[PDB]
Amino acid sequence: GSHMSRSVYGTTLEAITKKSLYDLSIRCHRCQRPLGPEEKQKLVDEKKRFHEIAGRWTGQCANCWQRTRQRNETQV
Ligand SMILES: [Zn+2]
Repeated sequence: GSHMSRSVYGTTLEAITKKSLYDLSIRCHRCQRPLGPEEKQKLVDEKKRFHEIAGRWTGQCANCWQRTRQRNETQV
């Protein structure tokens, strides 16, 4: 609803958003597509924050991000 750009942790989502990471449809802010399981996990895994705008959550999907790591071999 009337919310603003806020970045919080997964454990904070569990309480505020009141649904677990796995269920909660968070989009990649670069793709506008939802995050898969590991992609949601990567943010909590690598200790990133999820970004809310107007009560809509967004993050970054590993689809782009995993491959954004240069020290990942040319296979995937
Ligand atoms: Zn993406």
